[PDB]
Amino acid sequence: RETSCSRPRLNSNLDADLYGYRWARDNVGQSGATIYRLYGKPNAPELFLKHGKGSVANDVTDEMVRLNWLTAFMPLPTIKHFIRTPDDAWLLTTAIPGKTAFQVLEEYPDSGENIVDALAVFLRRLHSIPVCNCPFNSDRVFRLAQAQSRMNNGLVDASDFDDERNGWPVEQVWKEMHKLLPFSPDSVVTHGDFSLDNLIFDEGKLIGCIDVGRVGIADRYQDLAILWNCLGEFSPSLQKRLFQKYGIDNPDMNKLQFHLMLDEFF
Ligand SMILES: NC[C@H]1O[C@H](O[C@H]2[C@H](O)[C@@H](O[C@H]3O[C@H](CO)[C@@H](O)[C@H](N)[C@H]3O)[C@H](N)C[C@@H]2N)[C@H](O)[C@@H](O)[C@@H]1O
Ligand SMILES: CC(C)(C)n1[nH+]c(-c2ccc(Cl)cc2)c2c(N)ncnc21
Ligand SMILES: [Cl-]
Ligand code: NA
Repeated sequence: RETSCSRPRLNSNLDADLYGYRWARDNVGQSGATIYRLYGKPNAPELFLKHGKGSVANDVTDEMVRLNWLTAFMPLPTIKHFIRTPDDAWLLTTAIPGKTAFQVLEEYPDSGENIVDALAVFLRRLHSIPVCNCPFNSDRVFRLAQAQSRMNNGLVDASDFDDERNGWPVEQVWKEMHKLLPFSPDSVVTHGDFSLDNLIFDEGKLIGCIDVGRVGIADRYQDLAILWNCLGEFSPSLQKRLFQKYGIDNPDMNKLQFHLMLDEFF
């Protein structure tokens, strides 16, 4: 049953949301989206605008729905507006004020221990979300298939491997990684890119996380591995402290190595 109706309309287009901001172009970002910072507008918060074209549009779309879901549970940027056209995605979010964990670690070297404890506690909060809440699958089976396609499509950044794999052909990382399998299933809600760049401190407090496009159910080491790796630029004591504060007695080196190798593909 269908009735014939009149012509309705929408109330908000992207143009009005952008009035009176200064524009800046930041670096690429997780999956290569163009990133704009919107600032310098009186009585209006700093915003971020992400624009993905083609394949990258899917990544931006993926980030949009995860922002939408996860913000019910954790402090995340707020979606102001999102647009999807056939070859394009635009995602406008409110900025989380402050500096990245990386920035604060460099500016307050003596605060490393407090920074790691905060990071560990925040990660525990994230991991405590019961998986029954989460509609996203990011498990190793799913990620391995993503990794395979990126390799096969010629997309892996072989110049950006960790030092222990510096100069390895992508195919060698792929083969060697498969020797660490299988290992015991573990499932928690994960961030997916839990680096020092993606946690935001303001006035000495960890107040939020960003770049949530890889969020979903996966092994907790997906997040522990990536952060552990980042802390490796700073000190082995901070690396160790992460696991200690988190509450793990004997870091599973197999799972650790696997998730570090897996992230080489992304
Ligand atoms: N390609 C896009 C991705 O590029 C980076 O990810 C890469 C890491 O940076 C690499 O590691 C290097 O940088 C770390 C700090 O990030 C250092 O601790 C480490 N010792 C360094 O070797 C790691 N080998 C691969 C991983 N794909 C971004 O983080 C990620 O968001 C983005 O999507
Ligand atoms: C990339 C994106 C849009 C997720 N992004 N990036 C940043 C960011 C903040 C500080 C620095 Cl120094 C660099 C980036 C950021 C933010 N604060 N709030 C929300 N999204 C942010
Ligand atoms: Cl793009
Ligand atoms: Na929230």
